Amino acid sequence: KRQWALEDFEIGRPLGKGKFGNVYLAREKQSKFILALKVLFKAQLEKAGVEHQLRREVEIQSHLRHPNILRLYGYFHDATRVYLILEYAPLGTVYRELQKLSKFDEQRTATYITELANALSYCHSKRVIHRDIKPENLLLGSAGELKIADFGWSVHAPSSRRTTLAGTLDYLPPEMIEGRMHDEKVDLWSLGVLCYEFLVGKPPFEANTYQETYKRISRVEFTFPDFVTEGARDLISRLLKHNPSQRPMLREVLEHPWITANSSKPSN
Ligand SMILES: Nc1ncnc2c1ncn2[C@@H]1O[C@H](COP(=O)(O)OP(=O)(O)O)[C@@H](O)[C@H]1O
Ligand SMILES: Oc1ccc(Sc2ccc(O)cc2)cc1
Ligand SMILES: [Cl-]
Ligand SMILES: [Cl-]
Ligand SMILES: [Cl-]
Ligand SMILES: [Mg+2]
Ligand SMILES: [Mg+2]
Repeated sequence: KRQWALEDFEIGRPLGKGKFGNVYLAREKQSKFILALKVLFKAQLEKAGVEHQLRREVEIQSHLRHPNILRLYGYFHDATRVYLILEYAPLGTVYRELQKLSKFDEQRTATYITELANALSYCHSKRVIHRDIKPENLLLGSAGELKIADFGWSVHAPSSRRTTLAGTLDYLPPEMIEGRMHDEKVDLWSLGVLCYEFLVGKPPFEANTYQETYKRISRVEFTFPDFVTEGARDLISRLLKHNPSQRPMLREVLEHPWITANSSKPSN
């Protein structure tokens, strides 16, 4: 097995940025293989103390094999940087698509939820929890199919949290923002937040401040605009339960009558 280095690649257009990741299109020189190179700075990793998160991201994602999960092929590093070799997703993020269209119709939404649930069913069969499902981490393949990415926060259940929360609370369940013990049911809550955001255009507990967002999440304070149908309301309300053990199994999501009636892809 290679043995990769920076000299092996021709770098191209920037694909996106994250808090740590700087991601570029790249072509491997001998084979002409097109891929995405996710670049991290060692100094930023060390100052933040998140080395263990990157190791998890690599070890966990590299061993997963599912059509709705982005491949990680390998990694390498030099004096200043770490490089992750990823599958290239040519149709961009679900985030960008939502910005373009404002809201998704029921068919598009049900289809994405099916693909998401299929992917998560596979992860949970290995007791892997993702913990950071949100539109900017959902990528699209050449056929428009959804692929879960960014495994930097992923772990094995059950878990406590040992690392500071930096960004948005918007997709996290009450047991996570309250810093309590949690399990695979965290991803089911996030799936409910996504289904609402796809249909409405914004997440259900969104607010102007951290402090009030925290309040809306812990008290589960959400309401529906008139256009959200009865079937969508039933599914979203089952997923957004304060008590995690009352959230449904992923098989129950995949077989929900609103999902089966509107999705264009089958359950796996
Ligand atoms: N494999 C890929 N193909 C296409 N675009 C990507 C790929 N990976 C990341 N991106 C873009 O780069 C952004 C940041 O990547 P991500 O892995 O989520 O980094 P971070 O860990 O910093 O959030 C994504 O939200 C997306 O816009
Ligand atoms: O500070 C750093 C720098 C590079 C890495 S790469 C890596 C290391 C071990 C491992 O088991 C998997 C991937 C991780 C942390
Ligand atoms: Cl694009
Ligand atoms: Cl987070
Ligand atoms: Cl509840
Ligand atoms: Mg990300
Ligand atoms: Mg990350």
